Amino acid sequence: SWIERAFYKRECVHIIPSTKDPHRCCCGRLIGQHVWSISKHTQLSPTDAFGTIEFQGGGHSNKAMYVRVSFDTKPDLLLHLMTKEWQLELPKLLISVHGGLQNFELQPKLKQVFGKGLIKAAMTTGAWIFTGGVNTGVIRHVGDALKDHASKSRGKICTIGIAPWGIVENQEDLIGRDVVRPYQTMSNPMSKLTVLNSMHSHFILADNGTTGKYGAEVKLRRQLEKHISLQKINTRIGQGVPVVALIVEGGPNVISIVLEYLRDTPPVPVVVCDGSGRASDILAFGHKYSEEGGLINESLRDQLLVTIQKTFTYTRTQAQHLFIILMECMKKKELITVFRMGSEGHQDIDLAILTALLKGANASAPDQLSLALAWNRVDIARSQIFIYGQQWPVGSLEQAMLDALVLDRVDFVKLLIENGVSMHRFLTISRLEELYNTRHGPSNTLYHLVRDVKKREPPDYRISLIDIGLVIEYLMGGAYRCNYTRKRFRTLYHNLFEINHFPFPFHELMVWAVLMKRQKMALFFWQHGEEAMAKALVACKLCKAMAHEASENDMVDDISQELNHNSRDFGQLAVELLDQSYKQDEQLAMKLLTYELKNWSNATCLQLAVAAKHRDFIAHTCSQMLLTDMWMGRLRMRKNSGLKVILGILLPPSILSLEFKLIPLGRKIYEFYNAPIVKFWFYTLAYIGYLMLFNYIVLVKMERWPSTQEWIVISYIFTLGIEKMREILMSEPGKLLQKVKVWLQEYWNVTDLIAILLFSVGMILRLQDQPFRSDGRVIYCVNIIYWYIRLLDIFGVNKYLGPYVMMIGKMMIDMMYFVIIMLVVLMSFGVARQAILFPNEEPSWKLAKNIFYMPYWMIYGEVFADQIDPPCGQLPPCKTGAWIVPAIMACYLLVANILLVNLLIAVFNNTFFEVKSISNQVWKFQRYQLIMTFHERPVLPPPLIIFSHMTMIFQHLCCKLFITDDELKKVHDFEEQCIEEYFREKDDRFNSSNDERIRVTSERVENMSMRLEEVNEREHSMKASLQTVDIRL
Amino acid sequence: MALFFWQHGEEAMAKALVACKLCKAMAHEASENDMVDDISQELNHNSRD
Repeated sequence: SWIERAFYKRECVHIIPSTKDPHRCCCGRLIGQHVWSISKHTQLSPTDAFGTIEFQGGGHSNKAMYVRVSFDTKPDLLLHLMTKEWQLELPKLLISVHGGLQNFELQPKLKQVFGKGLIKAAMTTGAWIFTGGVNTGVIRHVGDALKDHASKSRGKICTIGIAPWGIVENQEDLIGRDVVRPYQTMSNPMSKLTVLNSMHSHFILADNGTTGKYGAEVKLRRQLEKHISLQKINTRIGQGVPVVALIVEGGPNVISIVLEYLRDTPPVPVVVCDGSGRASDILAFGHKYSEEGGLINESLRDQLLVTIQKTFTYTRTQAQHLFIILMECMKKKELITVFRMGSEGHQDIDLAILTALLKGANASAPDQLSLALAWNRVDIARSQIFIYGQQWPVGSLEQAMLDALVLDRVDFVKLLIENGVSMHRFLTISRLEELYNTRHGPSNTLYHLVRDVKKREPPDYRISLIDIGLVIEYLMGGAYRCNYTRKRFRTLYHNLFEINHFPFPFHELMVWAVLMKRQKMALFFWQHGEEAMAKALVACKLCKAMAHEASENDMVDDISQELNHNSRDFGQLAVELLDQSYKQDEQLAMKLLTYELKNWSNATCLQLAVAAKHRDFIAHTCSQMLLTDMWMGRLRMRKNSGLKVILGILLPPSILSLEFKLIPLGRKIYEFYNAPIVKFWFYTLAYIGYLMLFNYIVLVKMERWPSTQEWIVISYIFTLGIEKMREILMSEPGKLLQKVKVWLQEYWNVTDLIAILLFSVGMILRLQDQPFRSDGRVIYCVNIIYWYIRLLDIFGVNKYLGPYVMMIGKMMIDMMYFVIIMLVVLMSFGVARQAILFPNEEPSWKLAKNIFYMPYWMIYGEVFADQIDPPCGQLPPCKTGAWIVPAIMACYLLVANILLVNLLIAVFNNTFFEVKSISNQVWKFQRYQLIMTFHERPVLPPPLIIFSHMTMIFQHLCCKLFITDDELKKVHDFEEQCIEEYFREKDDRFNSSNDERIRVTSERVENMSMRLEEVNEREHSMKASLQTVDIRL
Repeated sequence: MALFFWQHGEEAMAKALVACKLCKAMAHEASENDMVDDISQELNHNSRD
């Protein structure tokens, strides 16, 4: 309704001047078909021809918006139609194609090059194509080109054509108000009226009142092209949209249109094509034979006049007037860019048209770069924006590098580093403060990440890097304490906002990449800068934490799967870099696996890898022989294990017969029981010593005063009680409730504390006699059940016991579900038996025992044969319908023992296959989890860990390899070989991959047929030319 | 070079079997040594080839 109330129209009400034909009026319509003011007397009224048009026929079905407006309407009102009602964004380029209204045919290779040129130009910048509207001539070649676009490319070209309303066939077919009107793409050859072009998107059909005559659209199109060029482009750097005028052939008028474009403020560059003929070919011949612009000699002025008088069929004074207009155009020779078929004329339409916009704008290089970044057309800008030996005005590539990061310009960053914009000098503190708050590019939920950490600690919140340091440490967690939250930068933030320069810029740039989820750029930030194994492990780990936040914020479930892609990238990549490092220098690769990442909060990378929970990295071989270095400790030893260690523990002089890798002999014993193998077995024998005592004290009598047997059992529970609580109070965080939380994720730790306190509950009841001693002995017999099962943990270490311990764990969840269905069937026959065998029963709790009594162990192979069918009758009376209870037994034991228990056999059998595939690897993952914690375990025995408490307190009251920088320097040197060695073999296996070899061959053999099609035709003409002069000779 | 020398000369069935046996002997011999296990892998690879 807004279109009818804002746009106007005009209709022919007039005095009917016959002129030539009595029916044909001044407007050309029929004399009875009626219903500027000079001779047409036209009246203004609201429109009734606008909406959508459904194009019926002509191959592909497409819909084009349309409107009929007056030719005298303001271009700002038409501009607001496109941007608001038609939902069209402001274009980054305007292309205005002009040419002959007559139909013509060009060369086939010319039409293919010009066709694929205009499509590809309209995709990369998203330009607007301005045509003549109707399906005639050059516009017909445009709609044939977008016919090829609709057959092979995803895009939708904004191809807004402007035609007179009076010339289109079937005007009554196109009458409506926001109504879809079908259109016929058939054109009658007898009718002089022509249909619209089939491949168009919008129409600005302009009515001057007349029908069948042109000129109703040129002034309105010109003013709208001027009005769009006054609009500033979104780069906001001091420039409008660029406008280019593409010319194919054309007639007498297109030379004047060229003149209006060149003699305009601001000037509009023009691009002309060769081979079509007529006015484009006289422009090309004039341009090549021009010398110094308007300085044209006398032989070539006459040659221009005779070709005008021949091709355009004009007189002598008409050719001379046209040559004056050409001379006025050629004074501004620099704006014309001539495309020539073949030769050195850029071999492409789009290299001609776009660099015509560079020198046609003639702006400052900062202004020019913002256009190139707006198109993401980096191929041309490599040769244009910074061309070879081109000067550049200072102080803008740093702001343009900021624009490159926010708009995902991974390719333009490579050109800024091609100049060498110092990525550290760029990255001041306030530069990075600015980079985080900007909401350009894609969606990134760091506004939500800062939102939910202020709950635990404005729409344009000035997000500090102090705030970033906080947002990191939640998602990274642990003892990672970010270098932002150092007191150095906290003091250097409020008092200050090259000492504001970050020392290792790509490190924090990876952070700012992966928080913003631009993986394409994350990979680049990783590529450059060192500590790359660190950077990858940090990358995948954080990514999984972001996938956790996708679930916690209830973000879109898609977001989880890109981060599942990304952790499988960063994870696999980390294994690839490690594996390559193991293929060069195995020992120095281990040196890379040990050094503390002081930049990354003083933390070992292998510590970060278990925190990454990434199975495959630890599972790689170089990680495992690094773990056996810890496990074996300071002990040479060999393949033999177990036995020899027990020899050192039991027999004291065996240490002198154990190979190591009187103060040195004191140092031998000093760290012999600091070996984590030795602390393993010697904890094991002390724990078997616990069970061996604790079976005794429950099986034999227990008098009132506890014996020496029980005192040692109580001492062992106290020592493992208070040494576990040393581990909690020194377990990473400072918050006391948080250290309780840290100890709580360890599942075996939780059940241990339960049994320590449960035995201590029965300890007090046991000091007193009955009725307290009565349950004091019983509850100990429940504790003995636990410590038998706790010994399963000690089994876990072994190569072959490692699978079994956790495998029964995953089969326990499958065990749970079987218990419900077995319970139902059990309870089913359970009450069916007691409702019939004993019909007369008082309400007692002993009844519920009898439900679960006989059928439960009857599933395990004992049918209670005495009670299958109790002989009665001939004996107390047979309970009525006891001829049913043996029958229920049959259905019970058949459906349960032969179906249900047999079900728990197959669901066990094949899930065993997936879980055995992980149990090799997850065992190796759990290795570092326990090996390091034996080194952090009590030094002496647990009973002498009371002596250990003593030593600890004495030292207290009285009071990674630690490598240096130049050692570390060649450690990083070892890394940038290996990062080049990954990215050599990735495009190696991309080239040698069999499919790719097929891929390249088809494109190469594509070009074979094309230029051999040349060679046969050119040897055809060479053959005929040879024979022609052979007769002459 | 062992493949090259095995190519020439006679008694090649014999030399192939003896080559497999010496590679297995070095496989358990470096299982006793346990200095580089990548060559127990690739001496098992030499024996299997």
